[PDB]
Amino acid sequence: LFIDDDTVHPLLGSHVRLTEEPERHVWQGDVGTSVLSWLSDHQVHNVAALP
Amino acid sequence: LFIDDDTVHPLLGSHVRLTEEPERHVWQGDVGTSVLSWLSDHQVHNVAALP
Repeated sequence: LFIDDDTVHPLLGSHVRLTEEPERHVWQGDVGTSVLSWLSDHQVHNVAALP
Repeated sequence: LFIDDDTVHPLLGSHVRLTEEPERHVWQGDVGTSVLSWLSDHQVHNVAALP
Protein backbone atom coordinates (compact mmCIF):
# COMPACT_ATOMS: atom_id res chain seq x y z
CA LEU A 1 0.00 0.00 0.00
CA PHE A 2 1.86 3.04 -1.31
CA ILE A 3 1.15 6.03 -3.55
CA ASP A 4 3.54 6.80 -6.40
CA ASP A 5 3.58 9.65 -8.91
CA ASP A 6 3.45 9.19 -12.67
CA THR A 7 4.85 25.22 -17.06
CA VAL A 8 1.12 24.64 -17.60
CA HIS A 9 1.27 24.71 -21.39
CA PRO A 10 -1.64 22.86 -23.05
CA LEU A 11 -1.60 19.55 -24.92
CA LEU A 12 -0.12 21.34 -27.95
CA GLY A 13 3.43 20.59 -26.82
CA SER A 14 6.63 22.59 -26.66
CA HIS A 15 6.01 25.74 -28.68
CA VAL A 16 8.90 26.84 -30.89
CA ARG A 17 9.36 29.94 -33.05
CA LEU A 18 10.80 29.14 -36.49
CA THR A 19 12.75 32.06 -37.94
CA GLU A 20 14.27 30.39 -41.03
CA GLU A 21 11.64 31.95 -43.32
CA PRO A 22 8.37 33.89 -42.87
CA GLU A 23 7.78 32.82 -39.33
CA ARG A 24 6.21 29.51 -38.35
CA HIS A 25 5.13 28.21 -34.95
CA VAL A 26 5.38 24.53 -34.07
CA TRP A 27 4.41 22.60 -30.95
CA GLN A 28 4.75 18.86 -31.74
CA GLY A 29 2.95 17.34 -28.78
CA ASP A 30 1.59 13.90 -27.96
CA VAL A 31 -2.03 13.08 -27.14
CA GLY A 32 -4.08 10.03 -26.31
CA THR A 33 -5.76 8.10 -23.52
CA SER A 34 -2.33 7.48 -21.96
CA VAL A 35 -2.16 11.05 -20.62
CA LEU A 36 -5.63 12.37 -21.51
CA SER A 37 -7.58 9.46 -20.09
CA TRP A 38 -10.81 11.46 -20.25
CA LEU A 39 -10.66 11.25 -24.05
CA SER A 40 -12.03 7.72 -23.68
CA ASP A 41 -15.43 9.38 -23.15
CA HIS A 42 -15.64 10.10 -26.91
CA GLN A 43 -15.11 6.66 -28.42
CA VAL A 44 -16.68 6.85 -31.88
CA HIS A 45 -18.02 3.45 -32.93
CA ASN A 46 -16.50 2.21 -29.66
CA VAL A 47 -13.10 3.55 -30.78
CA ALA A 48 -11.52 6.56 -29.06
CA ALA A 49 -11.75 9.46 -31.52
CA LEU A 50 -10.78 13.06 -30.90
CA PRO A 51 -13.80 15.41 -30.86
CA LEU B 1 10.70 37.08 6.48
CA PHE B 2 9.31 34.29 4.32
CA ILE B 3 10.12 31.80 1.60
CA ASP B 4 10.67 33.26 -1.86
CA ASP B 5 8.78 30.40 -3.69
CA ASP B 6 11.02 30.80 -6.76
CA THR B 7 12.07 18.00 -17.53
CA VAL B 8 13.94 20.20 -19.99
CA HIS B 9 17.62 20.58 -20.86
CA PRO B 10 18.70 24.06 -19.68
CA LEU B 11 20.74 25.22 -22.67
CA LEU B 12 18.52 23.58 -25.29
CA GLY B 13 15.42 24.99 -23.62
CA SER B 14 12.98 22.86 -25.62
CA HIS B 15 12.96 20.09 -28.21
CA VAL B 16 10.76 19.52 -31.24
CA ARG B 17 10.78 16.79 -33.90
CA LEU B 18 10.11 18.75 -37.08
CA THR B 19 9.69 15.58 -39.15
CA GLU B 20 9.49 17.00 -42.66
CA GLU B 21 11.88 16.32 -45.54
CA PRO B 22 14.69 16.51 -44.51
CA GLU B 23 14.05 15.51 -40.89
CA ARG B 24 15.28 18.20 -38.51
CA HIS B 25 15.67 18.33 -34.75
CA VAL B 26 15.17 21.86 -33.43
CA TRP B 27 15.86 23.37 -30.01
CA GLN B 28 14.80 26.74 -28.62
CA GLY B 29 15.90 28.13 -25.29
CA ASP B 30 17.52 30.91 -23.29
CA VAL B 31 20.97 31.19 -21.70
CA GLY B 32 20.91 34.69 -20.23
CA THR B 33 22.24 35.51 -16.79
CA SER B 34 18.68 35.90 -15.48
CA VAL B 35 18.30 32.11 -15.57
CA LEU B 36 21.94 31.02 -15.59
CA SER B 37 23.23 33.32 -12.87
CA TRP B 38 26.14 30.90 -12.49
CA LEU B 39 27.05 31.50 -16.13
CA SER B 40 27.78 35.16 -15.36
CA ASP B 41 31.18 34.14 -13.96
CA HIS B 42 32.61 33.46 -17.44
CA GLN B 43 33.35 37.02 -18.55
CA VAL B 44 36.06 38.27 -20.90
CA HIS B 45 37.09 41.93 -20.63
CA ASN B 46 34.49 42.15 -17.83
CA VAL B 47 31.86 41.15 -20.42
CA ALA B 48 29.91 37.99 -19.67
CA ALA B 49 30.35 35.47 -22.50
CA LEU B 50 29.86 31.72 -22.35
CA PRO B 51 32.84 29.49 -23.15
